[PDB]
Amino acid sequence: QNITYSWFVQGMIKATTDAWLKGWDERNGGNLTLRLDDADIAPYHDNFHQQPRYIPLSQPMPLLANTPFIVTGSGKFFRNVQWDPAANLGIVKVDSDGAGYHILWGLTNEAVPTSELPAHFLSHCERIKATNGKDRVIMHCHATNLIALTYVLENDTAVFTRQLWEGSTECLVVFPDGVGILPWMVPGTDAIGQATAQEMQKHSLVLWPFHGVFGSGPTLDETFGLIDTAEKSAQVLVKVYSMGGMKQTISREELIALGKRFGVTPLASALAL
Amino acid sequence: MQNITYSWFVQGMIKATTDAWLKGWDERNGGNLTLRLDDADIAPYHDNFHQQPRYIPLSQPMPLLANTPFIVTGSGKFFRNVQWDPAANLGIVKVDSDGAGYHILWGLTNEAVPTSELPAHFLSHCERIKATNGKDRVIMHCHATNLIALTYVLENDTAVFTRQLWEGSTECLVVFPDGVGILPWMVPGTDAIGQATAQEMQKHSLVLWPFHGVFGSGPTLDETFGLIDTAEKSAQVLVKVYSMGGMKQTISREELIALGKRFGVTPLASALAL
Amino acid sequence: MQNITYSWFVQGMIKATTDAWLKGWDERNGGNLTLRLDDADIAPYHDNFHQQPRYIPLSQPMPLLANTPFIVTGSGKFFRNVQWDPAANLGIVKVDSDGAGYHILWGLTNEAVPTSELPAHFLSHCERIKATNGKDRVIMHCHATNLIALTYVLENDTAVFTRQLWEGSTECLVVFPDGVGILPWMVPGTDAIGQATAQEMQKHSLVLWPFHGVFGSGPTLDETFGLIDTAEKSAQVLVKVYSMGGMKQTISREELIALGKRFGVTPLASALAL
Amino acid sequence: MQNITYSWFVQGMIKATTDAWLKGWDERNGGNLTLRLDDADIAPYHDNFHQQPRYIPLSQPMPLLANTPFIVTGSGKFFRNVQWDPAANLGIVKVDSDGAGYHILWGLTNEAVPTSELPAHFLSHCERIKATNGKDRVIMHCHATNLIALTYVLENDTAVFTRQLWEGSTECLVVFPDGVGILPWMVPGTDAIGQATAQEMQKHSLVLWPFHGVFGSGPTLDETFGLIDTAEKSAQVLVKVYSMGGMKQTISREELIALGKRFGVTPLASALAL
Amino acid sequence: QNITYSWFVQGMIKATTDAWLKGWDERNGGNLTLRLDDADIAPYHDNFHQQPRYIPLSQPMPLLANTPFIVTGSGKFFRNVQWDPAANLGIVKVDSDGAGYHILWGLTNEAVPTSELPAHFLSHCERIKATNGKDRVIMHCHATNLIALTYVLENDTAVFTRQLWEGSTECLVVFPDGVGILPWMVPGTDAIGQATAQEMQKHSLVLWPFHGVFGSGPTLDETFGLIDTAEKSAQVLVKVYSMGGMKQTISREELIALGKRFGVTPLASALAL
Amino acid sequence: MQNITYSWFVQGMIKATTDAWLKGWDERNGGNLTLRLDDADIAPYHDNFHQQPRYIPLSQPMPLLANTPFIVTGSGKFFRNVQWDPAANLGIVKVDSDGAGYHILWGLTNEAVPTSELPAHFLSHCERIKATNGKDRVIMHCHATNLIALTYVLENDTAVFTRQLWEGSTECLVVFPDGVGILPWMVPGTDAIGQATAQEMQKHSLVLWPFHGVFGSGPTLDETFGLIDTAEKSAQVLVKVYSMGGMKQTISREELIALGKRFGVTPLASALAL
Amino acid sequence: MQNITYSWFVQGMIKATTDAWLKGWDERNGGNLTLRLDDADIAPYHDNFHQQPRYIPLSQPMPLLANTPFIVTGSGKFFRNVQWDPAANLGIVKVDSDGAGYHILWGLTNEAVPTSELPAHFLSHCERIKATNGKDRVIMHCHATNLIALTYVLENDTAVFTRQLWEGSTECLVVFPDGVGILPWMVPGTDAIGQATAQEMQKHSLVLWPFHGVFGSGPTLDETFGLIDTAEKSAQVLVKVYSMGGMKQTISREELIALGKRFGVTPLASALAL
Ligand SMILES: [Zn+2]
Ligand SMILES: [Zn+2]
Ligand SMILES: [Zn+2]
Ligand SMILES: [Zn+2]
Ligand SMILES: [Zn+2]
Ligand SMILES: [Zn+2]
Ligand SMILES: [Zn+2]
Repeated sequence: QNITYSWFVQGMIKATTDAWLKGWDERNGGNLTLRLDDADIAPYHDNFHQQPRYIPLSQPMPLLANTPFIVTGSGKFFRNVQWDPAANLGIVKVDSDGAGYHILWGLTNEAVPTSELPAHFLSHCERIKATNGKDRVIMHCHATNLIALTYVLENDTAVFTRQLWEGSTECLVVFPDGVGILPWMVPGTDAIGQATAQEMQKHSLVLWPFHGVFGSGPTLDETFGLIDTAEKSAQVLVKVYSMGGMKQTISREELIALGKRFGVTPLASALAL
Repeated sequence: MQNITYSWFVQGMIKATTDAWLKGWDERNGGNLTLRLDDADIAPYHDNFHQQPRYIPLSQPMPLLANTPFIVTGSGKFFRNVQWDPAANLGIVKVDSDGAGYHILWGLTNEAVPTSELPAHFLSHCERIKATNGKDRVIMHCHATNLIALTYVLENDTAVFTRQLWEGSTECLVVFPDGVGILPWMVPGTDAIGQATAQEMQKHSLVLWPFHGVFGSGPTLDETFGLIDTAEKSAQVLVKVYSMGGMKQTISREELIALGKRFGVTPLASALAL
Repeated sequence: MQNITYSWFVQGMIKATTDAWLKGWDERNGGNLTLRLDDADIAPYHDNFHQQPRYIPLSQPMPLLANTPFIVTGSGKFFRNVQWDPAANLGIVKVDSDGAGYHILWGLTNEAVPTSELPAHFLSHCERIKATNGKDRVIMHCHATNLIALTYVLENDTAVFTRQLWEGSTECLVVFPDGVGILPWMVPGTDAIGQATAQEMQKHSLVLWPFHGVFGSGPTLDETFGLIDTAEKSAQVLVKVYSMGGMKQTISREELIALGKRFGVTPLASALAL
Repeated sequence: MQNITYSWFVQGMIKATTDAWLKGWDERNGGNLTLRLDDADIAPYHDNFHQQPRYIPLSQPMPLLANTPFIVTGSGKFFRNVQWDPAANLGIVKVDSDGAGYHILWGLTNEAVPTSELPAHFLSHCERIKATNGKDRVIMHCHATNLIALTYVLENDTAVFTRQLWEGSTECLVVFPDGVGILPWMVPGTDAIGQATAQEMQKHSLVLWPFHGVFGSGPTLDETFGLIDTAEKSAQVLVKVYSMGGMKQTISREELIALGKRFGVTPLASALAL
Repeated sequence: QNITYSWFVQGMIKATTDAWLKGWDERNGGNLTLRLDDADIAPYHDNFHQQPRYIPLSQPMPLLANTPFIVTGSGKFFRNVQWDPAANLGIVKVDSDGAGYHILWGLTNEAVPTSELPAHFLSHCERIKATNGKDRVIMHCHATNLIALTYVLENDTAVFTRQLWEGSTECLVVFPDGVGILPWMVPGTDAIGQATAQEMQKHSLVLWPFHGVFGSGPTLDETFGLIDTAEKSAQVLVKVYSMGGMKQTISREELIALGKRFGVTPLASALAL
Repeated sequence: MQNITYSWFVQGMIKATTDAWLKGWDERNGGNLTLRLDDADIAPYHDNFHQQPRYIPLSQPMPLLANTPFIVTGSGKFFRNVQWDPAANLGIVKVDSDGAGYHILWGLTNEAVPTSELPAHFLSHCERIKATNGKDRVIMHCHATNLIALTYVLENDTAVFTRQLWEGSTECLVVFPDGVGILPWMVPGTDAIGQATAQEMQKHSLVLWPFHGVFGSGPTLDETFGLIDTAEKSAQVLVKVYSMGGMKQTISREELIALGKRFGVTPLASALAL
Repeated sequence: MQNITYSWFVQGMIKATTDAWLKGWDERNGGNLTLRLDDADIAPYHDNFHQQPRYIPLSQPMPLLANTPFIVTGSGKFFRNVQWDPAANLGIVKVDSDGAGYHILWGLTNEAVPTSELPAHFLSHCERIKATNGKDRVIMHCHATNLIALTYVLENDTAVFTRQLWEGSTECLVVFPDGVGILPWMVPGTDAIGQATAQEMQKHSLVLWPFHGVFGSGPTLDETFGLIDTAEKSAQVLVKVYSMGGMKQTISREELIALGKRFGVTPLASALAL
């Protein structure tokens, strides 16, 4: 027994580690939280801290009551997770009345969860309701090209979504619900956590202008691939725009044709363009 | 008997897909790869085959591939995961006696099935077999980043595109004198794109799917990979060049022709005409 | 006793220099890194030390650093080889009682010496110790690709450059609110450049050397690395943005202020006027 | 005695070709590398050579090479595979007593041969031996992505190209003061290009092949590699800069001259006129 | 990438760790070696040491040429493997002519492979030939009861084997080839490595009087279970003998009946009893 | 919908098997466990069922269990591995409309099948159902160490054995007044032992297999586990006692009878007679 | 700075005491453990120390241990709780300049004190430092179950007991060739027992206290723990063997000699006569 080999800890190491390599998380940039089941961490009750530190939650979140999550630490470097999981990751369990959580394991050296926790938890609640409990991952990282594009594209859900679909055939099917865009906002605040969550209701992908992206999915790999796909399209777009813009592209009709062949319903406002 | 995951072809598949992921050509479940094998290759591993092989109707009869085994990437599988769990992302399939379908002999575990571009692959294999008299054995599809970008700026035309790519790196003309075919954008994973791609495979070993990716054929894994990598390298150069305002000079026609002669290769005419 | 190569500082030096290399910031013998340690750190490895530590006189006295040990990268050594042979590219040195020089206690084998820049480093370590009440312990120089590029494109003025870098990534303002100092181009390795850099270190933890690279200071290897990585990340974003025709929108002057407040950090005033 | 695979030179060849691969400079069979050894190096492994070393008549004799052994990359070999199988992609060859040919003492298995360029290499080694009093021992060719791109945008003229590259990174002037030679595009593999490259090697340690790649000479593997990496790093910076609208500022003429003086190196003068 | 999460390193941590808990490996007692394929360690060539230490092999073993193994270290405590794999485990590769091996990874702090390496490698060769390459694991541990029994039972392959089969119905089928017994022998010597190997030819389980047991199997879990089964029978026997011996037991006829039902051919000398 | 591995019964199975491994009652693939479920239990998880459920002929018709689902341990599976990979060591099976066989709805992945003691389990379930009017739902087999040892020293006789076990711990009489049945040694995994065990299940909820293990039935996982654990605890006491030379005193008949009356339970007569 | 609870010594103390508990060697407040550290070890945690370290006079002066720091288990503390709250059951103490006492620098909270046996410990640390030229740094006392049992059965004579323990596990002779000392039963906690134990420590690294427990010395926590664990393992084997009627065969007197030779270790002479 050594929780560090559990599926979820290994999963967190792989996600963060890959994100590092993709160059989406310099310094302490980015954060990741995964909703677990008591059953996942039950085998390790003796691997936890016997003196659980408690931390009041920024605001009541009863829907996540008695729920455990494994999270990245605040000020922690994705690049270091793999070398010292316990020091950069932590397993937390929200009390019986969503008022706060206890740090069951990790987040050693008086470390604490990521500063975007409010944003994460709020998005989780909304994604739970929207996906009937399916989605279990919330991921934030500074996808280089997605970031760049927010300085050139009109920050509008529909047009941005439309550009991203055109940037890679695959995109319309991976995220038919398009991607939401918020106006720039001071980070780590509850004000921004709610805005993000508000958007998670309609999209599984949210962009933070001049900052990064937020993604939700059922598993680590599905979420990672979600972002990687959007970011891949963005990387293509950046090149294309650098070469002077599109000569031709995927047509509206074609996108609709694509949506049909895969039994998926594309965001309407994006198809209008 | 050595487990089949230590076979040369399984390791080959892990290597190609993994290198492709590293190159950044296969995000999410993007890209797929299929390799035609012989009975002798998988014959030693009968003992690793599933005991109730799954059978899957084939899109259309392909008698030319009857009783032919292939190792293939799975549907919705991530190239990035092939190394960790081969059996879960790769599968060895065998086309029945009348090219009507195939059995999944090994892998593609947990209800997984072959790639959704299978029709396109098998179709292209048949042509590449007829076109290379059995020499070709690999069909590879991946989202080569620059090649993709270029399809939004260059005239989607075989000749033009082929020409630019030759200019983008001296060896391109020798690695792919047959030039590269370009199809109009097409809803993917269908037979429609399968047929079209195959039609093009008759004339070229390299085919581009606008706003999507590239398709490559070759005798071996490394050759096929190198084929794409060369086209994609040229594309990477071109992208930079176009971003800097375009070519000030380049390889001339006389030179491309001089290049073709020295390596005893016959360059696609329409491409040289430009 | 656990060999010194497993110490947290030798491992830290390998990780920093290696990551820097993987990032493309240290071609050939480009870049160097020095970390100030404490006796309690190397004391445990008296067994791995050189029986007869080579001593090298410091051109100019560094008494304020008397008795202080540092682990440093060597001269002409390739960051890419640090991991290959730590002792051969790294060395632990200890400044004597009156800062007249230092003894090479460990590593720096086969007659190797610290970076020819130990002076600029030591000079900066001083100003940084003063500026942070002993907090900063690392001085890092590397050829951050994009930061370098931007120096050919942006006004080499601490304020303007600083504001661009803050706009290029929300986090920047909070990680380096005192902005980044920019020196005019200068012949590398000269006392002139060591003095200029140190002058800037009194004010900024990040200094740029036009058409050359960046200089960073921090309390720990990861902090200093992350400092540079953040500035370089913002630079990478900016380079793309400028390549696409410039910013359509960005972080407002106001908003940066709102940001500085939210993280109770005070932003370099000039970068917020212009 | 220890297997030759763990030799300093075999390991060096793996690391150079592998790093080159990882840099994206050697797609397919692009690039090649040769290193001149001393008998003393290979001596310890006399028992690792083939009992009946295959001899191979050299195109034209080269008495200055007579008896000198080299470890070289193979023909049609993929740099990316050196890692997995050195013996199959590398070979140690020894030139006879009158430099009329050589014997493949080790490696180059499965009937593989040296790069179909040993002659361009060997010819250049000769000039470099005379130009450096026997110091340079390596000739490296690779498809440096950005250097290649720049040849489609800059005037393919030694002086101007050399000047752009010096401006692209402060240490360039110091690392290659003799500048870089630029040949007009030419059919690779011919002897004309072998000749032309060699004539350029007398003046420069760095030569560019428009729309193809670069050629480098140096004393050690890491040096030669760092030579190219530095030129290529400068090119990478330049490509970004040009993509953002050209230089606002840069290193001045006086400054380069100042830089040269300080490092006791004499900058190629034509590159300072213009 | 971090070899410590590979299947085999995790496997070595689990085997040693379980052995610890079973109480079969105090101090540095016990050792474990697993034969790998280049393909298993190929993904990690950059996780290895760039300055491979070499160690002449006690004697020529060409059959294991170019073969990599992950092994426990000499003087290492099974109980510590899980907490510091690299320091207690090492991946070694035997040269092209079975003369020695290079320490590719782990065995940090100038540590080296287990002192029973000769015994292991020799047994491996014999198990390779006897199982047509199947078996890949050689495990040595101080199984408490198996050890005790060697002070009370006649140290004879047949009688010992027969007692162990009677001690648990399951035994005859798990190890029909019975278990070999060597006379006591000075340990860590080549003299004892050959004797063990000589026995591995006929049995997959070998006992070292007043010392421990040696087991071979195709996988970590199959080998571990092999020993655990023998040791379980031994634990039953010890209790039974402590209560005065067997009143009744499994008959010869019954053992033969058992051998038939499972399509296995029981060691003849053991069935004679 | 919550994955089926988080269902109460799957977690229950992980808990029982894991606790059993810890208790040292299930080495190698020793032991097996089966739990009868209702349609409502697995009804919510239809979406986790395999899409081509495997069907397996049943040893003999068991109409009494028609359309009845069970979660079971796999054949040759190690209790110790259930926690790590439930689906690979556990399986949910459903007996078809005429008790002729079952479908593996979920789990028992990778060609795995139910335990080899299945016949015995189902047979015992049918009797325990008839004997407890549907109350019992669990059948558990494990190699309880002491119980096993005792079968080599005590007269293999229901009454005697039952008596000793009651004396071995006061609560035994109340936990299992029906006493424990003992079968003669029998080749395992057959129907022969399946039938015999079932015959005994009619009279007892606890059955011993000389030189092998124990079989237990109960309404729930915990109760069934506690049943065995109590018998095995008594056995553990007895073993110690016998090792110390036997009982000096013990619970008298009058006392056992007094015990039975207080807890309104009727003790197996033959056992009290002794 | 990384909190001191993560230091290698605090973690070591948790692991030792905890394993000891899991083994059943430390019921209630049974057992204690002390480890001699060096300044370089705790120096880094001056931040976690008590601002006003409690000082406690040592009954008798321990000048030879002046200025020496030790991490120790507390008085009345339960080994089972060490992990639960290190600071509450462990403490780091430092002996003053003239060994007149020590200051409790860290831990030992809520008015807790070192084990009432710090004296016996300190006394033994001295003799062991003398005996091993500063090598031994750990003194461990625990109630090893089987070792305790054997003291009621074997002759309490260093030689006889030592020989039994060597016979009980091949490794024993090499791990403790100087044998184990046996004292007559003695009231615990008395200076008499501290002096007797120390007397024995001069000769053996392992000492037994009839009807009580064992005392061990070693260079590291793992070495000392493994020392005891080995002796206790041999004891466990012996207990079983004696319970089955005694040895039928064993390691011959001769063979033990052959063993001592093979590991170039010299076995306690008396244990080999008898
Ligand atoms: Zn962020
Ligand atoms: Zn595709
Ligand atoms: Zn520099
Ligand atoms: Zn070339
Ligand atoms: Zn042993
Ligand atoms: Zn059984
Ligand atoms: Zn005590």
